[PDB]
Amino acid sequence: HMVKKRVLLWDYTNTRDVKWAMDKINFKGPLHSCSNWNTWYPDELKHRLPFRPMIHGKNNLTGGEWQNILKTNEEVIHFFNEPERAGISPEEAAKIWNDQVLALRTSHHKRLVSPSCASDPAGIAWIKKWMNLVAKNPPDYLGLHWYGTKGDEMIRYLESMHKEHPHQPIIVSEWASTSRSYPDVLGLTVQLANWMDSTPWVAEYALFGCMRQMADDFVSPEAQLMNKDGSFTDLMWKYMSDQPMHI
Ligand SMILES: OC[C@H]1O[C@@H](O[C@@H]2[C@@H](O)[C@H](O)O[C@H](CO)[C@H]2O)[C@H](O)[C@@H](O)[C@@H]1O
Repeated sequence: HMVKKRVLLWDYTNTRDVKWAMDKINFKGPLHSCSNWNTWYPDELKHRLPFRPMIHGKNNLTGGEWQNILKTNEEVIHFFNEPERAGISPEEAAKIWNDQVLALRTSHHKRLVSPSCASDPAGIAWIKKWMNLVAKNPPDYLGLHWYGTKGDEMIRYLESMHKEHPHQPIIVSEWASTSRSYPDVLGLTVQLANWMDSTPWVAEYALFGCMRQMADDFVSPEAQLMNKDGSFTDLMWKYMSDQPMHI
């Protein structure tokens, strides 16, 4: 039986410059869903994967951005992206969650992923307090990011967050090796892909790096899933073609 819980992170820069790249995807592999950090739909997907709209920040709560969220036929919707690094307090996000985001479950019967905070103390403390404030109306999924070089350390973090918040499944909305050594990137990617596949309470995980330009200095050139011409790397090929993954 083919395990399929691998999210295709499709950065909006792909939609802008290299639409045609989406047709070079392998859809007969472990690829399961798609997301693009936005409310709007990447048309080049042509509904070949379930799409998860995201309410990225306070700028996607009004106008056309909110209409995109209200009118979607897609089943699962993400809340804020790393709100702790954008001046959104747990008090704030909780009061938005109750007043407008809740309606998407109670009325439109959508499943809601929590805000995906970073795996640093500030992020862990932010989700801890938010989940507590909205405990009477909890999210359907716990959203996590993880970045580092030690695969054994990502596992303990997921095991640690599953222990702290045991009442729903986990989605890893972003993750990658930050290692500048490719064998250590390939090594980590392959380890956790195979590990998360056979962990029942991990619903889906989303490998970062599918975009032409480097997102920032923090992430690794060796962990890129798309070359500068829009073609796919070997890491991307294996990510979307191989289950189990292999080095
Ligand atoms: O096996 C999982 C771990 O893989 C590590 O990379 C390996 C290198 O340390 C080793 O020297 O070479 C092999 C390939 O021959 C690599 O797979 C990662 O550094 C770890 O993050 C990971 O847990």
